[PDB]
Amino acid sequence: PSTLNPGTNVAKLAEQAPVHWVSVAQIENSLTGRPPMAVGFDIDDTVLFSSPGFWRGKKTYSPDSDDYLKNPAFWEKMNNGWDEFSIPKEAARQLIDMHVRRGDSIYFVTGRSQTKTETVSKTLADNFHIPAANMNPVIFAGDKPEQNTNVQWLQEKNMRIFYGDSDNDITAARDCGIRGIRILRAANSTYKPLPQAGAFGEEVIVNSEY
Amino acid sequence: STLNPGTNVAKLAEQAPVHWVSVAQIENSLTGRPPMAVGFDIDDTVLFSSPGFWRGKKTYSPDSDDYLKNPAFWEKMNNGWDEFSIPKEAARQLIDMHVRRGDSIYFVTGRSQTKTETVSKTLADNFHIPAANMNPVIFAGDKPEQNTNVQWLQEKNMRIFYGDSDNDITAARDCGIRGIRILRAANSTYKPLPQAGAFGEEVIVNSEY
Amino acid sequence: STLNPGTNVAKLAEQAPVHWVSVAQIENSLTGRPPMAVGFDIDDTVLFSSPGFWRGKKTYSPDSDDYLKNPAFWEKMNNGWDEFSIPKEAARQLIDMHVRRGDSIYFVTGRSQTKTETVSKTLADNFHIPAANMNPVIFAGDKPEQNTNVQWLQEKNMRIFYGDSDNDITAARDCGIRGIRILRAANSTYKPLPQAGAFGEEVIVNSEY
Amino acid sequence: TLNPGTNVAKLAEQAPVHWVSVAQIENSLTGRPPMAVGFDIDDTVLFSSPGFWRGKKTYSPDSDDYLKNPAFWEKMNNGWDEFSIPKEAARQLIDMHVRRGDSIYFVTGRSQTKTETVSKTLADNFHIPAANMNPVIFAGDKPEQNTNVQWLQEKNMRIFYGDSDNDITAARDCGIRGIRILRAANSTYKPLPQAGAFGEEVIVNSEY
Ligand SMILES: [Mg+2]
Ligand SMILES: [Mg+2]
Ligand SMILES: [Mg+2]
Ligand SMILES: [Mg+2]
Ligand code: NA
Repeated sequence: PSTLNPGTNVAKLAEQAPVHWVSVAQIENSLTGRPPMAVGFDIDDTVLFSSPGFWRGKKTYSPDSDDYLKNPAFWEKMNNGWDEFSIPKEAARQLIDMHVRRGDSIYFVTGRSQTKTETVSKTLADNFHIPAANMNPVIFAGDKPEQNTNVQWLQEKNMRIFYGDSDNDITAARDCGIRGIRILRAANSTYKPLPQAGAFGEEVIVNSEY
Repeated sequence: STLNPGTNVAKLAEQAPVHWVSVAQIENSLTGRPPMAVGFDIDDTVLFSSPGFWRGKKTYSPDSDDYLKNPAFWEKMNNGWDEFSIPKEAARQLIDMHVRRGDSIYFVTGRSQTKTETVSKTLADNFHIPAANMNPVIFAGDKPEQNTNVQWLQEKNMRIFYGDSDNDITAARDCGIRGIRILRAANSTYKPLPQAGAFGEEVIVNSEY
Repeated sequence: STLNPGTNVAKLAEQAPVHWVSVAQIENSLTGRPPMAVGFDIDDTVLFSSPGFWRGKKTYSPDSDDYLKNPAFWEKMNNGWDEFSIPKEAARQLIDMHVRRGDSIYFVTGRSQTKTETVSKTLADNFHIPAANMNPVIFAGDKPEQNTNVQWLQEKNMRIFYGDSDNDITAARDCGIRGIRILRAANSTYKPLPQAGAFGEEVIVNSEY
Repeated sequence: TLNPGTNVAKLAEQAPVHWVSVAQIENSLTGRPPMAVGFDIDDTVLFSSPGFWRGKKTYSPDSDDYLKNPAFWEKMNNGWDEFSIPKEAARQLIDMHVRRGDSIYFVTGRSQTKTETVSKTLADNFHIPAANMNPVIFAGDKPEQNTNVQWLQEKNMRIFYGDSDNDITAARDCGIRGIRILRAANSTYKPLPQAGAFGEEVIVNSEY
């Protein structure tokens, strides 16, 4: 950082982290023969780049802190319209189409707070063309301290796979003994620092940042 | 078969012949030079504005790019939708560096002009630009009452121009000034992504965010 | 191709779907397991022996690979030219780890068998392998006086096999054991480079040197 | 540390280095009359570590003292390069300069010996025509020799290719163009230098 011309070398250029990368095709192939099942998807930075709404929320309710995340007024705006500014991730499209082909039941489990009304389910169904037969209303698990709110829902809906970008998404899957697969969080996300994908030895989907 | 394409060390270390530069190297290259005029493209250069453009398309032209011609879209985009635009860190670093030098900052955009705009305000607030170095956003185009980006670069005598698109760089070369490329983010809705360095120009590292 | 091809952030971040592992991860996966038999291919796995093959080609077959079938080449290659072979650091780490475990180490090669060989001594000296864990190099082949690689893997009951070639990995698969891939250096003369991970196998990171 | 993981900012992170290709170098010389250019030898045009490795194992297993043993240089300069592997990056550069009609010079820091077959090895491996070939130049700090810098000025070289920092500073001191070649990761000459540490041009994929 304090070096004007750091230069580089071939050992560093070729250096690789010991991560288990997988592709959508590889995941689909690993599911050959398996009958329809319940699968879950994280929302923020997994299927939607929702930073635009979280950014406006921060500037609007807590310019110098994260208190906006605990403000009921922020969640009202976020879950009822701000996802109109959320950009769908290509990696998610491919996964959702793949699961739709298998006839799998799709669930969305988010750490967002639950509000009286929400249009998130609709935005997800419309943007990813999810048939009514595979779609399920979004589950707002919320976020409590010293506890992982995702676990209860993964267990009750008997989800066999869970896609997520955060550590708590992956550890939740591990707690339930199911297959947790990591999605890369975009570099321009406002939710930092970026998590260390593969920090639990889990499978990480290549090029899933967009 | 092609389920596992694998890879090899030659592919892992392969590099494209690009002239990469850092903000600190740019600064160092300007040491001793007096304050000057510098310009910045806006979209995908200093602001990740795809959210607004994405909503604009889904709202006015779901199956095409016609929304880019709809005056109703531009009224919304230049008057508030940038509150949903994410400022780029690379830009922040560049702007702070130019402010320290006392340079005069200009913003040139190909966005359509509207009677009113709050983009200038959003830019000055998000990047904490002093009024001394701030200048109202300039909207360029092919229209009769408006000058092209080239004409604006010459008129203000900009010595450096930052941008993510090929037209941003060629304009700079056509004026004989220094054109520096900014990387466009992979999740931008404006695709395909351009080839940074395709003109042998300098490209700022890790400038995608 | 083109003079100034440039690049984009999607391409810069693109990753192949490969299962990378580190030596530390391999050791951890062996925790608690009693001493066992493991095997290593030789060329481009534990030794960068291209210098000997390069000189062989230049001396006996400048225009082809006919030297690989010349008895005169193998006499020199297995009795001294490996003094010019450079040990790989990835291999040292793997061998040191298996030595700490007390495992028996076997070296399997597809090199033509000669009446005498100094390769075994070269390997033992270079990787400081204790007498109890060292075993004479095994020359595998088609000849009626020798067994294939698969046969040796089974006969010695090797649980793991390290190699840089596709046939090294398929050999491990056929025997139902754990085949682990080592990257072949880009300056090796044995080309083209194989596609590490083409069989979904584990590939050791930074194992090109 | 067992599972360090990674993130996309780290995967796309680039060092601020000025990379160039042989084609871009050729293009920048468009229209220039034939000139003199120079190449370092070890890890620049030849992967000579095999011989240095054997030398080390034979005279200084635990150190680099072999680099000052006369017995080592006699063998290194008269035959061990038969095990030295030509670099493809250098092959392209040399062909490119030969096509332009430029004069090729090879400057090395290896200790000078009575006889040497290195010149022969280079001319044959890279098929350099007599009209462009010149005997290897052994530069040094001894009173009977000239420094690399003096040789660059003497022969009026306009470009110097090398993998080491001193190769680049030598060119800088002469006011000529110094271009960096990447040293192979399996070279025995460690640690690897930081290519670009002088803001100089660095040739892509030049490790092999
Ligand atoms: Mg998330
Ligand atoms: Mg732009
Ligand atoms: Mg091999
Ligand atoms: Mg050198
Ligand atoms: Na989550």
